[PDB]
Amino acid sequence: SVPSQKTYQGSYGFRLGFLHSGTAKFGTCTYSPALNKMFVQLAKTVPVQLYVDSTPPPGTRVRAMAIYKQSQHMTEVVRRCPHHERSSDSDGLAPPQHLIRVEGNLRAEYLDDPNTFRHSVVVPYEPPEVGSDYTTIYFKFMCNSSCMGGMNRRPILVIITLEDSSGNLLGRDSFEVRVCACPGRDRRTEEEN
Ligand SMILES: [Zn+2]
Repeated sequence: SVPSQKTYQGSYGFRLGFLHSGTAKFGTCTYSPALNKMFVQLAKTVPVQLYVDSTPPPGTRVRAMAIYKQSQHMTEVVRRCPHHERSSDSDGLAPPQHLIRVEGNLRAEYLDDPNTFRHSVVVPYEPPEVGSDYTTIYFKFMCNSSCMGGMNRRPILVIITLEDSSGNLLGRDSFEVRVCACPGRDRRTEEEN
């Protein structure tokens, strides 16, 4: 039951943006508009902006979930590699098995789908700060794209869904991600083609 990656702006005109780096330090991440792909370093904070034409209702939620981009790997759950999963770096908030974490949000839910077993993280939707037209969410990717036993060099797509309090779909957008040692080098290389 591979999750959908169909872009859907929906009633609120939901879409992502990667124009503002916020507190992310230079060299830790870079986004390629041409490839709609974010390149980031292991465990470094990466800001992603949410935009809506109209503010959604109370109880609206934002979910982030990763899936493999390639057809032959889509049915496989994206998870932490064996090596990083057994590492002791977290107390008990974000499960060691989850690739994606949200940073700086006291209301993050780390979920494991009871049927598909897929991992995702959800936070309540919050409107932009006064004076801004976007909402920033900081993510952290806990494995390198090259991690053996994990992503194992396979490209992934991060799907962001806007949902109501019951889980109904309100909007969807996505972007490819590569977790690597030098985001800029890989972005330049991939843009060559
Ligand atoms: Zn790993």
